[PDB]
Amino acid sequence: LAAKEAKLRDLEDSLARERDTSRRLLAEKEREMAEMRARMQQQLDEYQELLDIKLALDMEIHAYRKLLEGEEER
Amino acid sequence: LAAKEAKLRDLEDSLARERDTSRRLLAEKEREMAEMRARMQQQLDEYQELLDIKLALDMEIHAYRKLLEGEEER
Repeated sequence: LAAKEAKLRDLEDSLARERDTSRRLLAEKEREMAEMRARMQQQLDEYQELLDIKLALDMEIHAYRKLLEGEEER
Repeated sequence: LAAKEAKLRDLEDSLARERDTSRRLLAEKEREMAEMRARMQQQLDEYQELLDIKLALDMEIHAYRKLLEGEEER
């Protein structure tokens, strides 16, 4: 037990340290991923909102076209 | 060294195992995050593409308005 009960101490220190480092790092990654997933959802919602505006404009242009067709028809 | 050179073996086994588990898990998280960042970029690009279409439609509607104003003006 000359260095055996001494090296076991240095093992448990660095095992505790690795555990701490990897769990804190993982914690950061999950926070960052959840922030990413939230931004992505908001972005899909804003796209859908723009698309609805776009499709309504397409319909207005159809209507103006029809009025113009009546005007110019020979 | 009765159990001291024996428990040091069980320490290095589980330290090697923790290292392996956390590094493979981290690897997955980074792959997943990079996939997320790629989708987010594509999504911002598609939004910008829709917005440009939208703004062109706004201009066409302005133009049709002007034509209609000339038609109806008293």
